[PDB]
Amino acid sequence: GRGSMKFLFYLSADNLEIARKEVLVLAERYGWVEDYQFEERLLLLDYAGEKFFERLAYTNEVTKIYDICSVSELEQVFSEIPVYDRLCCVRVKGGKGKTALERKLGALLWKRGAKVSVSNPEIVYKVYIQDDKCYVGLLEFERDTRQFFLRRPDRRPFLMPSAIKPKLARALVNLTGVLEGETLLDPMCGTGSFLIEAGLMGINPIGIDFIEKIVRGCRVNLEYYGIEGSVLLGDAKNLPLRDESVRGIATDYPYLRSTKAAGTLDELYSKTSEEFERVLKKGGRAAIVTNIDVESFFSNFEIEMKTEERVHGSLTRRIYLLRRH
Ligand SMILES: Nc1ncnc2c1ncn2[C@@H]1O[C@H](C[C@@H](N)CC[C@H](N)C(=O)O)[C@@H](O)[C@H]1O
Repeated sequence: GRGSMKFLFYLSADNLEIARKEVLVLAERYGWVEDYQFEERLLLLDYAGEKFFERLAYTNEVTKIYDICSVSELEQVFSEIPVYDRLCCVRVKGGKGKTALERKLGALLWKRGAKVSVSNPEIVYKVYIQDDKCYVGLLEFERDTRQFFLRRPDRRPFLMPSAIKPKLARALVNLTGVLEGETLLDPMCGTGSFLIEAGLMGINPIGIDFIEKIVRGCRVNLEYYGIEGSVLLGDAKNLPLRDESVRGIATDYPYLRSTKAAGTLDELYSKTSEEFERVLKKGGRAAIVTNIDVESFFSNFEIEMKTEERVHGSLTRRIYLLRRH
């Protein structure tokens, strides 16, 4: 019969629209989504196929669900939950009494002959408590948040102001749904934030930049991370690429620094819109970052998602996921 398994995704509060979309794009590329449901920081997925979890940037934790029950029904599910000869512990998230209930459910498991220690568990039982509903399962993935810190743009040999941060850079590459061995293009690559995240996930990156010094510097950064890719001198308005040659596009557009510069970027948006549609494979995606509303320039695409990230009172990033019809 049914081959899907229930998985819980505990999402980063940073941006729930990016967080939900990321999971859904990758699940649809790696496997088959039977159903999905979202409630605040929780995303429940009935899914089959290849696990894509280690690529996630806006998901904090992924748990394989055994059962969903009430806060009063936790002792019944823990009496039937499968036991393994490997070291385990219980970890509760949300509500109050976390520490006491972990010790309580851990004791119940210890009575059934389970090896339980908090320090170095091999297996972690997770309890997500929300609206008097308990999501019980086994931890599959926990995002190492330090990874993104250690790759911050200021830690790379080549530095430029306002470079996209690795967590957002990885999530945007992920939103294109590009796979290992496929090509991700950043046509205004700069320091290479997007190319680095793509490269590290085994995607073949290609960057284009119209400043030679920046092309050189981006190449240095890719070399620094041991990434094999191509950084070319060129203009995003006139891509040195064939029609339908790339699976995905992830880019940060230039930002208008002043309202006195309104309209200066019109040809850039119109021409890159045309160029992106041309080079993207059929059903291909472009994850783009702007500081202005540009929906109208991309009317030739499907606008799958549009979100905002208010950084400060002067800058609101518009994040779009565009798909070729
Ligand atoms: N038309 C273009 N073709 C290729 N590279 C470009 C073009 N316009 C800008 N760039 C490059 O894009 C990079 C910066 C952009 N990714 C935008 C970053 C940031 N949002 C900013 O406004 O500065 C720089 O390295 C530029 O050289």
